[PDB]
Amino acid sequence: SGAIYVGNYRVVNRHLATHNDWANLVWEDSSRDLLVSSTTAQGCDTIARCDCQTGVYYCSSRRKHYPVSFSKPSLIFVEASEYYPARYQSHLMLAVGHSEPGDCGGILRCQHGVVGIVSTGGNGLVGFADVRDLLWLDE
Ligand SMILES: NC(=O)[C@H]1CCCN(C(=O)[C@@H]2CCSc3ccccc32)C1
Ligand SMILES: [Zn+2]
Repeated sequence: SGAIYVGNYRVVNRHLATHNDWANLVWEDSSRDLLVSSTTAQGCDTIARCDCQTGVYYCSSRRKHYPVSFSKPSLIFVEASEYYPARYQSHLMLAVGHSEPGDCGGILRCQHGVVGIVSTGGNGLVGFADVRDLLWLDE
């Protein structure tokens, strides 16, 4: 679990969105596993606007942060789960690292701010849904 709070927005994994996220929906994309809802309170997270390929992510199943090198956002084939059929997930970045069910929503950050959130795992890999292209989060 986990979300990004920026301005009057909350960014969560679409498969973990609550009834309240859907009732205050701003934007959602099943192909990215992202959903953004509006909030009454002001958020203070900073979103990176960069092309970093190194950063640090939070892994809740280890209560630890890990440094990682990650691939550029791309279309990656993801196996069927209870939330989605087998499909290509877009804007996904992979790194070698630990991630298991319950780790989605962990923030990946570089020196410029928030890069994305954990969205996939297994096999000694961890996948992050990129949010750096969502320039509207800052306006
Ligand atoms: N973005 C998606 O399509 C997600 C939806 C939830 C299920 N997905 C996983 O990757 C899960 C949880 C993250 S960790 C993990 C480790 C081993 C096997 C599977 C998983 C795919
Ligand atoms: Zn950066």
